[PDB]
Amino acid sequence: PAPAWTTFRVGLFCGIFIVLNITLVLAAVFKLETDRSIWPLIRIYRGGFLLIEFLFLLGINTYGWRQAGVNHVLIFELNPRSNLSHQHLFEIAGFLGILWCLSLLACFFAPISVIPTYVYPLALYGFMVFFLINPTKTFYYKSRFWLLKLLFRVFTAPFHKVGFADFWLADQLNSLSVILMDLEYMICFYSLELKWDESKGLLPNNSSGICHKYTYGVRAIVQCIPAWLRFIQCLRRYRDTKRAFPHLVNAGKYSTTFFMVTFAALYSTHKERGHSDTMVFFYLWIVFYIISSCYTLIWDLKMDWGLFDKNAGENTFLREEIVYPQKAYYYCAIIEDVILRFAWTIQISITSTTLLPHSGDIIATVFAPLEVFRRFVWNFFRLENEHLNNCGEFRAV
Amino acid sequence: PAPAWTTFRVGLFCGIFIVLNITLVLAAVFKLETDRSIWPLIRIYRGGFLLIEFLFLLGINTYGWRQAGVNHVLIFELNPRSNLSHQHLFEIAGFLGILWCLSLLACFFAPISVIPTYVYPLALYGFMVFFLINPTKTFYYKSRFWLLKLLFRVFTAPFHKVGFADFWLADQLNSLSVILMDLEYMICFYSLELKWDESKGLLPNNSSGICHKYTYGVRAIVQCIPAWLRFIQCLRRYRDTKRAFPHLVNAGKYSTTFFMVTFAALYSTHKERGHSDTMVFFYLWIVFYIISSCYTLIWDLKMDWGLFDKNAGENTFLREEIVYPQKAYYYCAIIEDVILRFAWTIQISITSTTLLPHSGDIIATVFAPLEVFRRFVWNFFRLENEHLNNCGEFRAV
Ligand SMILES: CCCCCCCCCCCCCCCCCC(=O)OC[C@H](COP(=O)(O)OCCN)OC(=O)CCCCCCCCCCCCC
Ligand SMILES: CCCCCCCCCCCCCCCCCC(=O)OC[C@H](COP(=O)(O)OCCN)OC(=O)CCCCCCCCCCCCC
Ligand SMILES: CC(C)CCC[C@@H](C)[C@H]1CC[C@H]2[C@@H]3CC=C4C[C@@H](O)CC[C@]4(C)[C@H]3CC[C@]12C
Ligand SMILES: CC(C)CCC[C@@H](C)[C@H]1CC[C@H]2[C@@H]3CC=C4C[C@@H](O)CC[C@]4(C)[C@H]3CC[C@]12C
Repeated sequence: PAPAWTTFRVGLFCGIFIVLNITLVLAAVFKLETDRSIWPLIRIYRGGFLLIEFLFLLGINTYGWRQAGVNHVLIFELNPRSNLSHQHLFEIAGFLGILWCLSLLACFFAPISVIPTYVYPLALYGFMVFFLINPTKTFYYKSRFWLLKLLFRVFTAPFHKVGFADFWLADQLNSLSVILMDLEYMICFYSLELKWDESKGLLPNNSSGICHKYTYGVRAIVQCIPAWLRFIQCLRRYRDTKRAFPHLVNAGKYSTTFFMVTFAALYSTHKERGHSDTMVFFYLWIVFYIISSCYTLIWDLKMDWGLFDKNAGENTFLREEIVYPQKAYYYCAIIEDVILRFAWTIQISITSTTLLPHSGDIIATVFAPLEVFRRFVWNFFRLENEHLNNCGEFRAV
Repeated sequence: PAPAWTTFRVGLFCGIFIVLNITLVLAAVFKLETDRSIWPLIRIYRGGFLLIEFLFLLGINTYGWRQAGVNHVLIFELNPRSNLSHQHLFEIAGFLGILWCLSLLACFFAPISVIPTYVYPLALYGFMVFFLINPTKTFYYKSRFWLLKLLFRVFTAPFHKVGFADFWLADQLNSLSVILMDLEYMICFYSLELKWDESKGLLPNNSSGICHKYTYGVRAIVQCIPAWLRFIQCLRRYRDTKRAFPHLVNAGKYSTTFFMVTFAALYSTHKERGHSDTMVFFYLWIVFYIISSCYTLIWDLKMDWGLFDKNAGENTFLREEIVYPQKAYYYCAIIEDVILRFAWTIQISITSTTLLPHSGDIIATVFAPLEVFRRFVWNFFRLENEHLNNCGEFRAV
């Protein structure tokens, strides 16, 4: 257990965060002009929010692995004597949340001299970078170095051998692609959409512009960076092991992401010019996003977790040896993993008709956190099945 | 050590309290009308503030006794297996501070329907009562019962035998008499000064009234309730032990409080009628408040702590066996205890000439909080000397 002050700091930051969030809500309800546009701020802060909300759930994941004898430290190939318990993750998440809440509160009131308001969204992320690559031996220097080595080995060519940490982080990126998109948005917005002379330009000067729409495919390209990484890693694992089934079908699972993304982007772009087969590119997209979903869903239950097993009839469609205490848990997860993997059926269908303007954005940002929550649920069973089945073949018996 | 969640709650409440205090400061600077009077609110909330600030320091006192082998549990005659560590006191103080900050913030903004603003100052204290006498077995039921038994044995006649807990609490009340006065103020103000029909009467309807001045001696009487208790307890100890010196001189030390209080009150009251010898009742008061101070100061060093000892020349005017690690500490305390026991020399002298209106109140409430700090310093050495000298004769060898 963390000796005496890590728990105290966890509580301190958790206590500051709640009241800062309530102050944020109240200031948003009351002291907003409701005259100029408001969407750029949401699109810029959505990334930081669902990153802090990713760390806060990874903490609970660590706790859940520890309290069930999973032995995750041996799986990840981590140093046995030194490793981060859940309290350190809670504390880092709380500190980043305090910084994020402060930087967002500083744009609503904007209590400051002539210096503009568009500095806080930048500076915040600057800190989030200058805290990660800090060369000094302070603020978890033993952790960020391993994190950066892993992130470099993942974000690169298949030149490196694939281990469980590489695959795990590359897959976590796959269900986290809103930060990448919602960082390219900030870059492209500060590039050619913000007039620096206006000291309030962070909120646009009217109640649109070419910043978000799929125009030159840059957004469509960045939509699947992680899919590319996982595809290439599966190809490399096959090249090095020559067993076709698992890794080839895995790469097939990710190719559907390429297909769905390109079809959706092409349909959305041809809608503008009013081309002929806008009914076709709308249909075919829906086809791929269907099969892709199925191609993923089965793989989450058959190969990832391994629940629908032939034997273990007493456990009623579970494994023969389960770890977590209460069986009912699994069942709910299944239902949840069936719902939240679909995800995109309700929001395209909510947008059947033009109910209101900025129809797309509001559903898009209410589903991102549920997407990152599905990944928080996925780990509990991926790591568990890895513990007592070696379904990945990383470990050599 | 508190197992896992008491430290977390200490941190949670400490984290909420800081930001609530900053919000209080900002709302006081910005959203106050600066048109009607503001003093009743300060006089009503001063008591809760310097009570929470008393508990928060008693926590550190407990920690300091524990970290020096004082064995305070045997001194107070407490149950050895069950007793409150410093974390529980920190947590109670933090919870009360959150409640107080919320109740004060609810009067500045007053965000509410037609219900008036003068309810929050009442309800707060109501809770502080309905949390202390709670008959259920919840929220430290083992502590408040002993506290109430002790408070009943102290607040009564000399019919009860005097033990160390009785003397200690009765003496702590002596340097805490601002809560009593600043509760009688609330009572006398809600009695005949607040027009209930006005839904903003908590702040008076103008930019005075007979509520604070010494008029019928009620304030002057309540000024020394604790002095009466300590005087009577010393008399009882003498009656039961027949040793004249310590307890008789002790009672002499408290009689000077009666004298100083009555002289000050009589002078302040005769100033109004413009009687003849207003120069005399101003002089004589100053005399008593002088000797009283000395009568206390020596007793804080000679008999209470026991520093100016004949032997122990190497320790340079300290005891022969000291407990606390660093000697220098003692010296500062002495100087501090020489300054803060005087206290009333700067404040009357700051009021030589009419520098500004509400001159008396501002110094009165800026020194209330240091007076309670002098008592936080006094304990560190009173209990220590009790440990290895038995200077009180409670313990029977
Ligand atoms: C505009 C938006 C852009 C924002 C840019 C900022 C980028 C990141 C912001 C802050 C970075 C987060 C802080 C770094 C997290 C450290 C967590 C950590 O150390 O996890 C490792 C942990 C065990 O590793 P140990 O530290 O014990 O290793 C000691 C033995 N070698 O092992 C674990 O239990 C696994 C946990 C790994 C956590 C992975 C966190 C990665 C999140 C970033 C990826 C997505 C960003 C695009
Ligand atoms: C308008 C203003 C009016 C406000 C009215 C409200 C009045 C009080 C408000 C809240 C009361 C505070 C909560 C009660 C404090 C409990 C502290 C406590 O329990 O201290 C006792 C502690 C050891 O006792 P144990 O609980 O371990 O006993 C178990 C073994 N029998 O022993 C210790 O270490 C000594 C600590 C004793 C603390 C004394 C606190 C008393 C403060 C109140 C006196 C002044 C009020 C006028
Ligand atoms: C229905 C939707 C909202 C969610 C349903 C599934 C969620 C709530 C369930 C599924 C998996 C569950 C986790 C499964 C395993 C553990 C470890 C156990 O030792 C403590 C509970 C804990 C930490 C559970 C927390 C709640 C949990 C996440
Ligand atoms: C000069 C004024 C403001 C104050 C000077 C005296 C104060 C600061 C000194 C006097 C007595 C000191 C305490 C004496 C004993 C202890 C216990 C020790 O194990 C830790 C430090 C601690 C807890 C000290 C805290 C600081 C202290 C209160």
